[PDB]
Amino acid sequence: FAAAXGLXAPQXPAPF
Repeated sequence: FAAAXGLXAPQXPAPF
């Protein structure tokens, strides 16, 4: 899960 969180996180802006 740690890896999952870390790799996803920088893409949270993609619709904003």
